[PDB]
Amino acid sequence: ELKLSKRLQTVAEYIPNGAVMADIGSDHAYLPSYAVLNHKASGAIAGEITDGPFLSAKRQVEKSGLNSHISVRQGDGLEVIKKGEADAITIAGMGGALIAHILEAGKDKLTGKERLILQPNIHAVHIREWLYKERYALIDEVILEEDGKSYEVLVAEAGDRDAAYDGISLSAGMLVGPFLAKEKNAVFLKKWTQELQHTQSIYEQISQAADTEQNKQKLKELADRMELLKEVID
Ligand code: NI
Repeated sequence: ELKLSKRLQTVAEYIPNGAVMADIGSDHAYLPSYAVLNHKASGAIAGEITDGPFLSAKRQVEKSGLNSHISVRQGDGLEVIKKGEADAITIAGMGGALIAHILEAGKDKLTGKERLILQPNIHAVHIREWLYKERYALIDEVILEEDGKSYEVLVAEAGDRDAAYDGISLSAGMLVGPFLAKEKNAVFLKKWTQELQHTQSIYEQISQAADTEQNKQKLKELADRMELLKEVID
């Protein structure tokens, strides 16, 4: 039927069976269509913010004759869902900052029991910080690459926020991923090894620059980051 990318395929696998899912900023409503068609989800909501992506999602769902189980809605983030409407929420193809913003702006729509499957393009840390604060528990993480690009997928549900971080510092865990850190797969090492190298270059770059209170502060943070990364790729 519909084919999904490795990235969204990964996301779909965490959808609880018979779950009603809400895909925020749904890409053509493919993921939700795919989930409902494969009976992974019982029903779904596909949220779009702009007119274009909205009409096109509505048309695909209509074209696919999935209007009966899929509701394409227009709105900002979780603005499209009603409290206790969905059992799983997927937010992918966005930056960690946005995802965290979406979650925070619409946490009124959350009961807390909904399973969150978040796929940040970058700065997954913003999501972990938000999750820890709203006490959620990370139940799993995956990091893979597709078409020469690495992508992370975070899965969370109500639970004990510290559990997943047992054995690792919140500081590091939140940045690289507690589960990811334990796994230490090729994609993970490559991503963070490069990040560290990039951090060192800025450190040495700022090092040669002026000796100002500002640059020394900027260096302190780079150092903290470097040591942090060093501890995760040992
Ligand atoms: Ni960020």
